[PDB]
Amino acid sequence: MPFPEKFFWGASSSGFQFEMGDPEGKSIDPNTDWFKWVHDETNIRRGVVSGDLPEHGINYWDLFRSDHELAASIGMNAYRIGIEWSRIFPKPTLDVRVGIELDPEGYITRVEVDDKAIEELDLLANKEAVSRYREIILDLRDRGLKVFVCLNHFTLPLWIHDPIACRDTKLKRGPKGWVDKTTILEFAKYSAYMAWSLGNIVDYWVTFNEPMVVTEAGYFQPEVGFPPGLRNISAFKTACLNIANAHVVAYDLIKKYDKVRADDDSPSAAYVGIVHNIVPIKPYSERKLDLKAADLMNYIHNKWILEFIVRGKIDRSLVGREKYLIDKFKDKLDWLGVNYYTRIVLKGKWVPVIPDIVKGYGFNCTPGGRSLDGMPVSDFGWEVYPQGLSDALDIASEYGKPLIVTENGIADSEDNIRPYFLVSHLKVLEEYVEKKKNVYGYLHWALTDNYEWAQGFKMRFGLTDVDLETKERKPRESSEVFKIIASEKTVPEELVEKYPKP
Amino acid sequence: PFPEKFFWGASSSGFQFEMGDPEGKSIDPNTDWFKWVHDETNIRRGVVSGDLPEHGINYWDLFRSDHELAASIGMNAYRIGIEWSRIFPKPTLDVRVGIELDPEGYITRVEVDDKAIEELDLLANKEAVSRYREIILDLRDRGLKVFVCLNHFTLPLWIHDPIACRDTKLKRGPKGWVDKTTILEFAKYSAYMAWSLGNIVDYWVTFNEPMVVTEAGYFQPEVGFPPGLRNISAFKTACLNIANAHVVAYDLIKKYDKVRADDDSPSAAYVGIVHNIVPIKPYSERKLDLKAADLMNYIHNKWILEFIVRGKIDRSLVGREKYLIDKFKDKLDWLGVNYYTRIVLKGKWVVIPDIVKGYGFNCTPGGRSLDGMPVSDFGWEVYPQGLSDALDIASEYGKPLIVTENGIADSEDNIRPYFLVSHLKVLEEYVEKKKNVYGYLHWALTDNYEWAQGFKMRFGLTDVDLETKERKPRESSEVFKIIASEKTVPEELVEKYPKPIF
Ligand SMILES: [Mg+2]
Ligand SMILES: [Mg+2]
Repeated sequence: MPFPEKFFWGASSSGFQFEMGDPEGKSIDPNTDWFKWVHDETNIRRGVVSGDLPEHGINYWDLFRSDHELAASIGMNAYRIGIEWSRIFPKPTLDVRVGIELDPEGYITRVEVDDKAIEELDLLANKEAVSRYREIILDLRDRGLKVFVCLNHFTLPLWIHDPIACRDTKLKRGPKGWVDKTTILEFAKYSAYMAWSLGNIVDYWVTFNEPMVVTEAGYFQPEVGFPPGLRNISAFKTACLNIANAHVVAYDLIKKYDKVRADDDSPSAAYVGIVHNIVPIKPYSERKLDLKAADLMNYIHNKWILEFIVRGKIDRSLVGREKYLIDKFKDKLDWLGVNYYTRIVLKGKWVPVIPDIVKGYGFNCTPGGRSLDGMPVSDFGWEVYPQGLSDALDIASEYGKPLIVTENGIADSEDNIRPYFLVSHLKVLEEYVEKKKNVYGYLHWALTDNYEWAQGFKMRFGLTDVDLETKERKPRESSEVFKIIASEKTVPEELVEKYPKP
Repeated sequence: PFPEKFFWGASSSGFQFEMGDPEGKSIDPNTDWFKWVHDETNIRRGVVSGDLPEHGINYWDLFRSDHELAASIGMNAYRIGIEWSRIFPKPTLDVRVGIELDPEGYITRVEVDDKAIEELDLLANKEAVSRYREIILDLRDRGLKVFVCLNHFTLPLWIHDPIACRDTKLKRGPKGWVDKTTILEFAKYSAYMAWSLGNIVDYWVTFNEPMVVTEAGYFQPEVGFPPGLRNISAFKTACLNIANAHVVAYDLIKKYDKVRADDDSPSAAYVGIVHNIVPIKPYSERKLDLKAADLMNYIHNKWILEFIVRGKIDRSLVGREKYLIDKFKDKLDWLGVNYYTRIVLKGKWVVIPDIVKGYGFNCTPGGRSLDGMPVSDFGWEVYPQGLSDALDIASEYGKPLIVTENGIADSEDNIRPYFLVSHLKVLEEYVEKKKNVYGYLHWALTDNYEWAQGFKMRFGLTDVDLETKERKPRESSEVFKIIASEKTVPEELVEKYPKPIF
């Protein structure tokens, strides 16, 4: 019943949301699509982005040793960080020539990064950024935290994706990001170089964080405020295929250039997974329309990418009307990272059918209010639905890979829901681990407040409050709730009594 | 007796009346006040009541039966508020507009032209516009002269984040009336509403109690208003900006409302302002008490009328400066007078006011004042003679007067009948001797959400049951019916309702 002794307890972070913020300004990375996106005049006036700027952030780039000690002090034994591609290669790697292999239908089944390609990439990489990430990773290991390294977390180098150019011309001029197959080739070089660089201190790799968010938000949901903020159906399907293609070739390249077991316990020297945000879809009724909309949305967001990278089954229509198998894409995943925040309740609409989305549940509730199921609601308007964690893991379990909960958290700047959020969700997780025994860790989002993308700093996810002026960390009560659960390896009934539904 | 076309009616606001729908499809979460009353810190510290506007009386869906109720008791006029946040839930800052700036920094022109209206129409929530159009049309169908208030305290969250302002002491926003851009955006909103509603609306009100917004916002935190700061610098700036916003809105309403909905209206756009006038009684005839009463009367009652009637600007708010802008003179067609009670004060040397307890707004709720008068549930002294004194202060500026608010928090309805009879016989005497008051709007028709106090303060002539939303008229609604329908206070009624012995 208690969580197994080796169960991972930690937090997740990303480069763009954490790193910048130093007082002297020396650590600013202006060379991402997201950096240019949040500084865009038009985006700011329109309310597409918050107007907050990442360069005023919490300064994880220089303060990482303090945050790591904070994480250890509350019983964390694991931690995920993101590497900013734009930091390693501020200037294009397009001139390193590299052998490639193409499937009949056009997919890249192989990017031949050899010794000479590594040498040329070593001459283009920012040695300063590499050594800092090494110092970051080594500080985790020194404090006894197992390191998870994510290679891409939304942001792309500006020479890979200029979102203002893509938006203004509707993808006539670029660089076009994941719409362009060239991005697959460069991401493959970047992945190979990082595995060669850090393979001796990293065993748990992640290629992409929420790749389906990058594509949906970038090309089919402009309301969410992501670059390039278009609604182009063919560009959405192309980016999905390309980013899924990129994972496969990076998976093989990481396996080639990471042959060192940093930890003797690691299941292999290069244990490569993907972080995927799973949303349990709940049909509003058992009517045809509602059931058909739920099935379709579950297929596109939850299942489509996993059929690609685990089964090798490609559906270029994104709606389940086509199946094309590439044997070389089969079983290209070692473990799966499950991000869960809340569910979606949907209706089906006659059009063929299209999701409607019912309000009062899931992602569409009254901020600070109560959902129609009697659950508290975050500052983001998100329903606290702890049972959905079990639903999300059941969907993930279909693909037969070991699971880790890589993100789970709440926007709550005053911390009056987060303790119950931790107690209720970890109760569900504890029973799930004993029952199904295929989940091996819990990574909370996050240790500290950070820059919540298009929402800026006004969404506070941290177990620790951060004063943006002084960069001072002030742990919240929920950090103690986390400490108790992680240290005692169980959810004590005391915590269940003390933190009921607020 | 009152003249034949004397206005008998009531006033209301969007935030205090609209929400309540059980589903509830009408929830407007995008105001500073919505986030303000849902704030757990405010609720925990007693800043706000803990009651939520989503559980209110649902005037948004039930307006037809409330208007029939109003006409049922002899009303011929009704003031409603438009929620800016409902019309423009997303920022309008990218709708570019030419502006003119006085050398002292005041915005003298906001060039809302036809192109600006078209772009604003692309952003407006057409569902909200049509509902307000329905509410106004239903009022006309019952012989109720419509008064439309453009702003009644609440602001869009993209205009004012009161938590960010409070937490950061105005270092992070958006900052509402502290920021001059609010004037520009309010000007665009006023121009759009005149364009869209001008053929059905002739009596316009820019702001309801603007000095209450700034005073309670930036110099009186115990009132419980957002952002709950005390900051005289911000108090001055907000006073100047909201007065600036009235003048430009006045000019743009008259530009885009060229249609006389009623052929006997004074003009196509009769633009007024609703100002709460507090008769200030010095405690004694000493210099200290007289100097403090003069200052208090100047800052609260007179300062903003010096701004928008005479175009005289006082940057200090204490009578130390004098700046004339001819572009600002006579920017007012009529003056709505809100009167609730007086203030008795002393002067203390620091000369600032020292409010004498037992009179006016500072009595023990449900008790007796030191002048022997009944006291509302709010702790407000019932002082009907102050109505004549408040209209005297109003009369100095040479504009037609309408009593736009007058009422009492009295859930048991044991004082309201005397309150009604006594205030209105004072008003009747004033009307025949001064002949410059043309209406009486009671606050309010039904119980509503009384801001920081929630539903505890019941001002309605009609009680409301929040479980079923059922309206239950009080005895005092019959008193109002008799007085309004007979166009005089029958001496029978003065006998029935004398000043109670407690
Ligand atoms: Mg390794
Ligand atoms: Mg008109």
